[PDB]
Amino acid sequence: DRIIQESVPGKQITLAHVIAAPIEAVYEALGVDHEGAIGVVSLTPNETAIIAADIAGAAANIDICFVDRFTGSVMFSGDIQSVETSLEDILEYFKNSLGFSTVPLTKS
Amino acid sequence: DRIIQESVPGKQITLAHVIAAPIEAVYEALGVDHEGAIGVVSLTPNETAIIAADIAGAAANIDICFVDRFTGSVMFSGDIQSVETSLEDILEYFKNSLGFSTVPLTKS
Amino acid sequence: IDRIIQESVPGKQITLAHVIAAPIEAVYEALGVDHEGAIGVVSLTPNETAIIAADIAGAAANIDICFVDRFTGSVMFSGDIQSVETSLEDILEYFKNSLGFSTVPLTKS
Amino acid sequence: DRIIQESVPGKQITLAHVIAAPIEAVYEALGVDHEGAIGVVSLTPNETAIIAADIAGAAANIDICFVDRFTGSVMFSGDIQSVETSLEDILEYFKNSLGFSTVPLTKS
Amino acid sequence: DRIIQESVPGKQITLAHVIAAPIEAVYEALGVDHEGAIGVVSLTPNETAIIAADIAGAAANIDICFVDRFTGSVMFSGDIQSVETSLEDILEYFKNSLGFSTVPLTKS
Amino acid sequence: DRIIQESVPGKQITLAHVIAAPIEAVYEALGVDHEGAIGVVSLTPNETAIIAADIAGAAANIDICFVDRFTGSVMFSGDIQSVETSLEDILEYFKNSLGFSTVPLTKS
Repeated sequence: DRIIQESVPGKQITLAHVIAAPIEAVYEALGVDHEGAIGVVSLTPNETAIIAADIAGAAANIDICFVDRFTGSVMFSGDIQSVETSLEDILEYFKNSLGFSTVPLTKS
Repeated sequence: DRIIQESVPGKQITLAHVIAAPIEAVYEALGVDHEGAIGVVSLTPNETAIIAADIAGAAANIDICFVDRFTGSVMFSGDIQSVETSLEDILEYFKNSLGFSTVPLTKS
Repeated sequence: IDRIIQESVPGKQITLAHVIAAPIEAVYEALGVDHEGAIGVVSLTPNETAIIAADIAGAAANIDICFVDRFTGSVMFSGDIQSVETSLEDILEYFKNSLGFSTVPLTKS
Repeated sequence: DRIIQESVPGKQITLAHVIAAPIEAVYEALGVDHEGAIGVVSLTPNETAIIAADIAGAAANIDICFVDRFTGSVMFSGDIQSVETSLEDILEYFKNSLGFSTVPLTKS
Repeated sequence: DRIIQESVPGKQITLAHVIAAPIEAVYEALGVDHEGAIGVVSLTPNETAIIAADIAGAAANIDICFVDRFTGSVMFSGDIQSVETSLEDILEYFKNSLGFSTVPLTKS
Repeated sequence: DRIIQESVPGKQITLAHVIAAPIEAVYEALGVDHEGAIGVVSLTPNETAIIAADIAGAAANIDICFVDRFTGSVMFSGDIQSVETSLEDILEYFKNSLGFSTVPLTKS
């Protein structure tokens, strides 16, 4: 029961989430402004975080908190509709123009 | 015996635990006040730690010790019923609204 | 040479439950601990369970936690060989019976 | 089911992308000159980033932003056709002379 | 072709090697004394590096260069027969008393 | 669709490459002397980087740029024939004396 597996990254968005009103401990632990909804994206390969941050900014009026190409994460802040618009555009671009597996937009 | 594996993160909570009465060494090696129960959460993708910390704080009177989006871990302190309430709300949101695989609430 | 998507999540297991009855001086210096006593070494997955295992180990005889590493899923402790074995036995018993984790036997060196 | 998996890296380019006109927060978050298109490459094994950066520079007159052998990533800037030429040459060399699995050139 | 895989570390020694007479660049890159043979061990789980360093010291007259519990590596120096003795004792203990998969002693 | 995978490192050289004449941006991003060909090696387990650096130096007149036992990478510089000789000797030793899976010598 031993097998060689050549490990490469898959192509998927695992999380596309909006936190409508984060608690103060979340703004503090994130080092961000204590206002606005939070957009959280999880992507593979990790390098696609730069593409998703570009789409998020181009889609709506948002403030990029971080573009992490080392963990494949993107965080941004703004009004709840601006944050949803960026998440929607990220999911639409990665599914329709990149052929990535995508999850639905989740809200909390 | 050789296969290419496209690696992506799964969606699951692997640990939702309460340590009812931690030992002074555990309080010390964590940089916390030497009183109250400890809530420990393990999540995948690692980005979901921010969501779980938000739900924990909104559910009950907790003190977030850390929100680690790099390791997908959350740790908080409070009374044993407050800590259990936050763990219960984390598990019920991730199962019912996110479709994540969840473990039961464990106590030590 | 086919291709398969693998959703990676951590498994639930203790991979090492070990006691070193009398470590050599170089082991104590690399660790940076008191130059006396047996060494308890635990390897756990998920890595967050290191805090739980430290608690349960500390819930038994004269233990000195050398480190609780939630980043690597490791726990180290120094005490008398029977105190160290007791801690290791309790960790294995709790994780198997109350957590449903796969466990290895207590090993001695 | 329980199986031993000998983990070795696979041989593939997972992302060969051009961001035609990045937003100012992308230039800022990258620490690069606020001008030109952005080329983004994801490779496995991570060591092949040095080979791809050498081919990118030899192919067109780009400006290498980073060659990351720790993450297997390459980022470069230049005119959109120079960036597309470098990406095309990287894909061509890796497929035809290295036997690596390659993705198509993507644009955003 | 999509599967959830619960990842845990396997139990094995992947390398038990002696470099009889290393070149000066190898002593330089390792930050070690420019004298003696080099013993190199690769182990999984990474925590077993402390066990293997204990056996290596107890088995023969060696000078531990590093005990890396973060990478699962052990490096030691000494006369070629002392280094071989330590490697042999590490392999014998891990196979017979731990049930780990082992490789043979290799020399260069 | 859930399987436990015991992860251990495989034994293979994934890249044995010579860049005959790197561009100045490559010498720069590497922090090396602006002269000579570049030898690039990718190995698993990561500890075998020390063995490969020793063989490279013993085989031909090369200057080790880095021996990375954390990433399993080796980089060296010298004349194109010295660099090819060292790559050939690493591939020969790892296949014939270690039983590692090897790739061919690639040139760019």
